[PDB]
Amino acid sequence: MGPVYVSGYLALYDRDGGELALTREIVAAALPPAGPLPINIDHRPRCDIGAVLAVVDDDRGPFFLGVVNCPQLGAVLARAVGPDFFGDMRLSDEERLLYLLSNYLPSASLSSRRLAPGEAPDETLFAHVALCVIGRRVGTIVVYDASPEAAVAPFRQLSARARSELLARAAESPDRERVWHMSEEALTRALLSTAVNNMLLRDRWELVAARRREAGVRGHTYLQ
Amino acid sequence: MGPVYVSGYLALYDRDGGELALTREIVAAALPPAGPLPINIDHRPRCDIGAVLAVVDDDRGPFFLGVVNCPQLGAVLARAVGPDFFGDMRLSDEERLLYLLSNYLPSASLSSRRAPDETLFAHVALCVIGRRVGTIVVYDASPEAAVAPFRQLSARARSELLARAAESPDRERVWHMSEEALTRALLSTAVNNMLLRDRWELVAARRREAGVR
Ligand SMILES: *P(=O)(OC(C)C)OC(C)C
Ligand SMILES: *P(=O)(OC(C)C)OC(C)C
Ligand SMILES: [Cl-]
Ligand SMILES: [Cl-]
Ligand SMILES: [Cl-]
Ligand SMILES: [Mg+2]
Repeated sequence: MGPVYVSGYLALYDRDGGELALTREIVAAALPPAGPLPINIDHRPRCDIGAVLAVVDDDRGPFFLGVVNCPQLGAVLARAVGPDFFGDMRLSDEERLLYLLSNYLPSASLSSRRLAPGEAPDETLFAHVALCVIGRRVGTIVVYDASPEAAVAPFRQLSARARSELLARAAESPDRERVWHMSEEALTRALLSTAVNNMLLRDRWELVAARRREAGVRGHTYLQ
Repeated sequence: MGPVYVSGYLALYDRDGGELALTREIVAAALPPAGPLPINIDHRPRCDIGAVLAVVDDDRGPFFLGVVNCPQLGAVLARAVGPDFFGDMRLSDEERLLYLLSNYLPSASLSSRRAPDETLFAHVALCVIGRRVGTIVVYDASPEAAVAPFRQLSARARSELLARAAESPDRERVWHMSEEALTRALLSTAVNNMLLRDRWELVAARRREAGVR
């Protein structure tokens, strides 16, 4: 086991309706987070598997870089797949993990505190980032990779400024070398929860492709 | 935890290709299965949650009725659903299990061994998509309700099915399983199906094939 990195937009300005929309003003008030934001699975409490290392206010929206480093995750995922799942392919442990995570949890969801009537946004606003199948906000696909620079590279419209600032802030996060241990039983439950809550979702792979387009990540072709 | 009943066609005559196709003669020789047919999740060993109570040779294909009686199954599925999934509904624990099973494991898959006789059929695995045409299942609180939605199931076959199932020795059994093992089996179902495209279209087609409305 070693750590893996995850990144993407947490929202895109002007791209959501109503209650979901995150405005430039809210994001400016919310950053930097008052404490580090954890990364959990499907908003479940007690199943943190990483932490956001940096959030940047890019021109198109707030963009994050996270680390996921739960030793048991690879084990639980590998035990779940049938014996001939990867066929003839030879892959490292790290690459199987990346493949399964990428496809089991291809999106992110930023969760915020519910503010009271007339309570102003501040740095306590953002609570956590949940990995999920489809986020409710436009363009909230994630990329996972074995290093931070590779995790962020696919986002073609991320500005260079914001990219540099992001990578710099992340390189000095307290959470950068942390490890999140969980029992296998707890992790298994957390992953099953994602499946059960998303079982009814229609057209999930077209929705994933749409999120990818919205984010500016080169679309996955399936024509060969 | 009263038991769960499950039913459906194990195959339809004249509808599968080659390796999957079951003929009438072969089916007639295979019934009645000469020992009880376990019900499991995805053909997994050490993962029995039920048994087939009867199979009948309906005009359209072999049709089964089973009982699933595994206390831990209800608990594992119910823990998994997020706190808003049922809206402002209040479901009983049994109605919730029925719903979640219905949608988590909507199909069945009959496995055999390799002259043909009553030992041929081995077990029935619950799954997301069965390889054979029309292998949807219905789950419900009684055998009557479990078989009701199959419009094309013959009255004769339905009556023979319900009567044999009412006499089955397995009808009151219980299958205690560890929550840990169950949670693994269910997670395996999700990971092995995660990449499946248009799953609910394939299920709707299975349903139409079985003659469910
Ligand atoms: P998120 O996108 O939710 C935030 C709007 C709180 O995740 C969904 C899939 C529940
Ligand atoms: P079943 O339909 O397979 C029988 C033909 C053994 O299960 C599939 C999903 C493998
Ligand atoms: Cl009849
Ligand atoms: Cl799909
Ligand atoms: Cl679908
Ligand atoms: Mg009913």
